[PDB]
Amino acid sequence: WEEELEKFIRYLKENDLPEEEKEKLVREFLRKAKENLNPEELFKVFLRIINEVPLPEEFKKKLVEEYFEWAKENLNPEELFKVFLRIINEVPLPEEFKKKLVEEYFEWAKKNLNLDELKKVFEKILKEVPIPEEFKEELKKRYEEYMKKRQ
Repeated sequence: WEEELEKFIRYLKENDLPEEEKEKLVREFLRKAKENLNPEELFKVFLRIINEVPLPEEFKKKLVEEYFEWAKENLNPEELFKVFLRIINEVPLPEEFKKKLVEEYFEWAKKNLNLDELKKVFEKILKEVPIPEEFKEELKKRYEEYMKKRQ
């Protein structure tokens, strides 16, 4: 549906629309593609909207939380981790909010992965997710406290 979104991005851009009406239309499109697209195609559209459409920054944060919430509801562990990495790397987000996504996904991994999958996923986060080393130490300590509770 790349032609459907191309006509949609041109549709919103070609009119001086108020923020609220532009927000409901971005939501309604990301929800129509949420019910019609697979998560890979849905993310390709998701990047073009945040990038191109002039939205408030807090609304960019909101779209990331809404799409990541659905991503925690209709995605297998592998494709959710791929979507999570591309949000961190390709979506322009503040660092504190990126930390919030890492902790948000870290809680999802606790609820949906065994100890080996959580172990492999955790190592890929410390190696590929751009987070401060002080935050990496805090995550490594939270991970230790969680592993001690297993025993």
